[PDB]
Amino acid sequence: HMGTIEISSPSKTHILAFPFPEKGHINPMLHLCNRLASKGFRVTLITTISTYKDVKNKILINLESIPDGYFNQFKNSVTESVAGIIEEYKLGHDFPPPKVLIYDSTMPWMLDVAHGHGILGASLFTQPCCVSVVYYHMLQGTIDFHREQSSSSKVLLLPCLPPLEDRDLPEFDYFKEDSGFVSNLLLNQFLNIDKIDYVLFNTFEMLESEIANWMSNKWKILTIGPTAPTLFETNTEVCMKWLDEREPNSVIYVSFGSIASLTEQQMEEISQALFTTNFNFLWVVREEERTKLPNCLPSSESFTTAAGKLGLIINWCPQLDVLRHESVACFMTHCGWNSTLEAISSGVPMICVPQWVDQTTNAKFIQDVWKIGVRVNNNGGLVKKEEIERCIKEVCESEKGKELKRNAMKWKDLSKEAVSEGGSSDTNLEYFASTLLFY
Ligand SMILES: C[C@]12CC[C@H](O)C[C@H]1CC[C@@H]1[C@@H]2CC[C@]2(C)[C@@H](c3ccc(=O)oc3)C[C@H]3O[C@]132
Ligand SMILES: O=c1ccn([C@@H]2O[C@H](COP(=O)(O)OP(=O)(O)O)[C@@H](O)[C@H]2O)c(=O)[nH]1
Repeated sequence: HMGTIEISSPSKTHILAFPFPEKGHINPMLHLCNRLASKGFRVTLITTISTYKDVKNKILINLESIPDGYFNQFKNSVTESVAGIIEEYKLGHDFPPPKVLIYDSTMPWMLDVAHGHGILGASLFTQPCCVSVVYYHMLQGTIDFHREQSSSSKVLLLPCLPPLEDRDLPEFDYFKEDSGFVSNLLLNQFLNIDKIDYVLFNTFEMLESEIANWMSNKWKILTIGPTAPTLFETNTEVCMKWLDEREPNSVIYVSFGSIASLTEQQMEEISQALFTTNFNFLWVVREEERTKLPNCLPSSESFTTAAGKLGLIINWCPQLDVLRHESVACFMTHCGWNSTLEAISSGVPMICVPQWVDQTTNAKFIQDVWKIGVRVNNNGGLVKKEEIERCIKEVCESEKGKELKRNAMKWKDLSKEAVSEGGSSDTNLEYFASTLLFY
């Protein structure tokens, strides 16, 4: 016998990944890249020059930099730079040519860049299935989503979703004159959905069974989350030492994510609740937000509270390590999807303080569907300290809070099952990996 065998393996398959330059898009892409590199794939991650440093410190993965109302031009710039990176890799020798580009779902034009260069495109959605179908329905323009909520109250019924009140819909009016643009960006994720080679969602099937099945019947979506493990952030040693020295189940973790900015009055209400509650607290107040703290209050600051507890204000923390720490009682969150799913994967019940876009819908599901949190009552009204304290008491000091915690521990076990061998998310990711190898 005489002939040649050709082997298609992860080690000689080159995966390109390109997140939108924002931490709630960068981070789940990174986690996915680590998982794919673990399977042996060659993974090159592309990111803008102004996020290269953060991505560089947080992480084996090859890293490439490109350059950065400025969105309309952002599309034009990264279309060109990523296309060039694809062609240069098509001609090199120290790497396999790219087989697939994993791109952020909010950049659907990258599908044309991939297909126009002869490679496959995988769209990574960074928000849950449930709010994403809301975007799809807004795009279809059949049902009327306009809200002059001063005139009456509406409740919207969509297939395979619970009834949504007005305050449960994605929040766009916060952006005022920019609401149309932000709206457009989320809706346009679905413009070319029938042409995407792989539709990836950072969620797990048991979490969103009804709507995921609905989507699975229209499109061939792959639920592959949580992508985070069951990434080196700044202040890791400082935060872990402080938490290590606290009592079990005693710390309220507070963070509003990477971009939300609260008013000075809102900061004062949160501050007065945290300084008077019967719990320790770790509160992330980003450097550029520190000036909105009450004047009566710099990498970090330590406090003894009016209730005799301890507080730490810090400009950033390793959130996943924080959420998995035994000292943490609950998570006061803006309900960004990464924060929500990270808390689910850690068993931490939540106090929901949503600010805009998908955070309002996420809080609806957190409180009423998954039943692992309580949502505060004001979408732009001030949340007063008395209301915050009410939610702390319900979550951390009530029999209802014990049930919320039991619920979160149940969902934590299911998220671990989903990404373990035989789990739905492990199967879907291996479907991605295996079929990329196909002849
Ligand atoms: C997150 C996102 C909406 C959700 C979805 O994934 C798409 C995201 C796109 C980028 C995001 C956008 C809305 C918030 C922004 C940070 C906004 C901004 C910039 C500077 C500032 O000072 O204030 C606000 C303008 C735009 O850069 C934003
Ligand atoms: O002190 C912090 C605060 C946030 N995060 C991370 O930053 C992401 C926040 O994204 P999310 O979807 O929750 O909200 P966004 O910032 O996009 O509004 C998550 O991966 C968090 O783990 C963090 O590592 N440290």
